[PDB]
Amino acid sequence: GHMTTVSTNDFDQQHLWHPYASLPPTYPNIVIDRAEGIYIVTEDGTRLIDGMSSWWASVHGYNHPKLNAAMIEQLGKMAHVMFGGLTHQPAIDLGKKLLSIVPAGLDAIFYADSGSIAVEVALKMALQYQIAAKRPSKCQFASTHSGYYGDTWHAMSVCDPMQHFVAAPPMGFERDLTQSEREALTEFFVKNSDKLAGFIIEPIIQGAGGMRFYSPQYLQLLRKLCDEYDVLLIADEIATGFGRSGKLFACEHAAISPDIMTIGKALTGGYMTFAATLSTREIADTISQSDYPALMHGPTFMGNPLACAVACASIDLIVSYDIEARTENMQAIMNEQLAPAVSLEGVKEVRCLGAVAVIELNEAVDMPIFQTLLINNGIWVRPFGKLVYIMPPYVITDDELTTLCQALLKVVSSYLTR
Amino acid sequence: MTTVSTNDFDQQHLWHPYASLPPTYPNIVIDRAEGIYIVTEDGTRLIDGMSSWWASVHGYNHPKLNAAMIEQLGKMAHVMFGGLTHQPAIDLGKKLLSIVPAGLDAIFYADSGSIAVEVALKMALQYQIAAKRPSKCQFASTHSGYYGDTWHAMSVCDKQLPMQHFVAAPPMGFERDLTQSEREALTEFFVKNSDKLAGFIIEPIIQGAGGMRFYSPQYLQLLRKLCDEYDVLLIADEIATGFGRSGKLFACEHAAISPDIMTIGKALTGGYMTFAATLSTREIADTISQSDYPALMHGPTFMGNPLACAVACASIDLIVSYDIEARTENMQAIMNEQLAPAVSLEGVKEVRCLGAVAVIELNEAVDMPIFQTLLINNGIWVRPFGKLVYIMPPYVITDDELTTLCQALLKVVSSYLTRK
Ligand SMILES: *Cc1c(COP(=O)(O)O)cnc(C)c1O
Ligand SMILES: *Cc1c(COP(=O)(O)O)cnc(C)c1O
Repeated sequence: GHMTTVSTNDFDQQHLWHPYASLPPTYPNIVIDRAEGIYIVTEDGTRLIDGMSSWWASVHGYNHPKLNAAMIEQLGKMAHVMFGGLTHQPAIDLGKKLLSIVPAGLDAIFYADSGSIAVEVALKMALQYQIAAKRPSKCQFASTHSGYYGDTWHAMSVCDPMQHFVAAPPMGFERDLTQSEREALTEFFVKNSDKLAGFIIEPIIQGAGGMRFYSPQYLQLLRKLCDEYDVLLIADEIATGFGRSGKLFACEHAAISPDIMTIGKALTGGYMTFAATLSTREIADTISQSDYPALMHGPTFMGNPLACAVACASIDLIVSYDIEARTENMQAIMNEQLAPAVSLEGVKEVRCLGAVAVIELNEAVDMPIFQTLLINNGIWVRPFGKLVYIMPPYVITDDELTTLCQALLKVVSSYLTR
Repeated sequence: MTTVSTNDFDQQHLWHPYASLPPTYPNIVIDRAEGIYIVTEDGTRLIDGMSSWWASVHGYNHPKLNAAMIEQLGKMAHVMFGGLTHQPAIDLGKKLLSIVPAGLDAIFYADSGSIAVEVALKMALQYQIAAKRPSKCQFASTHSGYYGDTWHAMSVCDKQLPMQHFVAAPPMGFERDLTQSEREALTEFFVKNSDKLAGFIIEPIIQGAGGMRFYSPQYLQLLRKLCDEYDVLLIADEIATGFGRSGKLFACEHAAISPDIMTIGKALTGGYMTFAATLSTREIADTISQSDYPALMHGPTFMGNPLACAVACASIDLIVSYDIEARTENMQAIMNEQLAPAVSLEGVKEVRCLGAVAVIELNEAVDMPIFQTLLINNGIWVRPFGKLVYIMPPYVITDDELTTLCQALLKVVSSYLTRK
């Protein structure tokens, strides 16, 4: 029985763009002062459980002592040094850690400033590879109809220049493919493979594209087709990587390895922008031994040592958790607590996988109404379209997670009153 | 005799910028940095003449940058910018609007310079669509520019990569007057093409990665007038020039013009971390915002990162505390005096200095393996490209440090040319 009204920072409101709002926005942004654990804290002292982990990334929560200490240790040596002609121990130590954990066969690492740049580099690698392999007709990309891979211009092109699309994979993590579905994908490759440098996909969970979960069988078939038809499989694990689907990398659900993989977000525990593009040795060698041996990208802050150092700490934490058990427990609690939402007339369905839960509504969320329910219930959630979803941090306790899910179910129920 | 540290894991597994894997020459392992120096794993200090690619303008391990980082870490390294804001974003924004060219009023924080450029181009396209000039859907630049390595930025850099429009590289020389023929050609380009152009993008005064070229403020003044008269947005990429590099805080100041859109980065954070911003006029922000597509269609996950904002506040406060014009005029004077004798060397074409940039342009491309073997023993780190041996030292460098750097550089260049 409440509505909470936040106070507008006039400077923000007039002068600063934010990702999904006009300038000025119709409704002001909430000023956050600090954060700790699973909580963000408003300028007035109100603590809110961040159910979003700051868009998938803050998987250890906020103000983590180990992450902070790792950042500070590196700071005392150097925040940054250029990577042209120079290297450093954080880059080396991170690289060794990554090669020890990522899907087998990935052997070369291109550090990037952001996920979208990692994707741009993945696409460039694939193009240069095919040119080096003397298959210059293989100059386009394919994806499924429901994907998302970043907001830079090349990434935009395979998000739902011209590219090629197949059906969105069928919804349902436990659903078996049909013969018709298998044949259609196969037919797509028979028809188009000579034009395709690569097929790019988010493995298992398609995020910004609709929070869709699909079968590992789809990925298994895709891997086999890419093998037989000489198309590189590019797995965008920027959102899924480091545990989110219930395995360390979502590719593991299918027990496949991609030719190229992008990672980011949870890589640094959400502390700072950073990403990487990994490839096989075959790709790195083929390019490197070609007429164009240099990979034609190089961000100014490539390899940033501070990002590398926090990433080492973040990976060590993930490995320490028993990430499969942790996320299995998260899934079980979110499913139990949120399943009763289906009782509500304006709810379509509820679906949980690993450390992701989605309450899909029948109609688009009216954001101000929903949010004016947020503060009074002690939580922060950011819907998109018809989706009210959470991606909580792996450090969340059972009691904290229960509090978050009970609060969310109260918010959704109260919202569906208006 | 110096033995530097190298690393077999790096050599086999880590890509470096625009490099093969493995590279033909190994990377030097850096352990730490302090002041103007980088320090190898074996303890060898090298003056970094590059400021880590234009950005480390206060040097390394600066106590005020470090303090800003530590202070923000105690509060939060990061929080999402969707529906939320924070004081570092606000305070940085206020600082920026106080110093940037007049008319810039709206700020889009970005993860990197390349993304800032991508966002600038998108703003310009959305603006023309909102203004009901949807034919204005292409971009122009000069030959010899550089604006980042992402796919849209690549297209304005000198079927699947989109076509754009180019004019001649501006004439070399900061003090050079334009000719009537040069004025007419540029004008003719606008008469011909302006109905197709959403914007004209350029690095003001100094064109960096494209050739370390200096050109006249008269050129930028003419371009601003043409863009005004022909309804083409002027996009000034100040990612490298911003915060003092050309001898003014922003290189646009040489021409006493303001762009419609400006990108900044690099020195913005004192080179501590990747971060950038795209600024526009109110007219652009409003016109989009009041259109059928009111939302600017970009949003990196780490947009507005508070840690980056907090170190950028500290970096700007430092720049404002310097007399940036006097500091860079003194740097120019020293670099010119110390490096001018290079022109007497067979295989040097010319030497040019402007503000805190010095370029020794050679007749032939630098043979990098040879060049590398002279660095360590002379106590400096410089990274040539093409035919160019250039430095962009930090604003904190002392007269004696800068003298040491330039005398060492002249010794390296001289020994390189006779070996080549
Ligand atoms: C977030 C995301 C990206 C983009 O990373 P940014 O850091 O926003 O540039 C790319 N791909 C996927 C799957 C992501 O979730
Ligand atoms: C460095 C630079 C960029 C690119 O910034 P990144 O951080 O490498 O993406 C864009 N424009 C200019 C003028 C620059 O110097």
